[PDB]
Amino acid sequence: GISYGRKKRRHRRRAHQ
RNA sequence: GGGAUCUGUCACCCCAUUGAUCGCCAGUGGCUGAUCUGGCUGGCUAGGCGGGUCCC
Repeated sequence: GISYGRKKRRHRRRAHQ
């Protein structure tokens, strides 16, 4: 029906770790 | 071999596409599926692997 996430269109951000 | 730190690599969450590009649909809303940037002053005693350093 509806996704749990509010938007969930961008993620991944830890290249520098 | 273990622990800590850094880097690289592999995933997740939130916000911005009235930030840019591609694809589908449509008169402008939705979809991250890919890449980049900003917020790590955000969550790594939240995870795995490799290398360097230090310690044992």
